[PDB]
Amino acid sequence: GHMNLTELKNTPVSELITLGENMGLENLARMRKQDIIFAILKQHAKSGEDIFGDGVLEILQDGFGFLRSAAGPDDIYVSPSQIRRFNLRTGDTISGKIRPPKEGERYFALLKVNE
Ligand SMILES: [Cu+2]
Repeated sequence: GHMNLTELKNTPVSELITLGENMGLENLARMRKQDIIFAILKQHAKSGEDIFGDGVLEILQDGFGFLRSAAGPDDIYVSPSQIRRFNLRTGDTISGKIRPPKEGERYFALLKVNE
């Protein structure tokens, strides 16, 4: 539980490269900051550990939502069933356990609200 995507984005890149290289992640030094972060989370998620995220909900016309930073690629996807089961509304500030995209998916996704 100490890795939170919002906190990682606010961490200086030199500390991110150190963490990543310590995890055995090879040459993060050519990557953009956002990509180093993703790389770390994906690798860390393979151990079964919880990882967290947070943002401001916006519900789109199809019924799913994103948690926005209060830039797209790190917006967190929120399914229709989660919005309706937990009564989440546009503009709520949400925190929860997230998961990396699996194959076919493009965005990190909310796993559990309210953690
Ligand atoms: Cu942790």
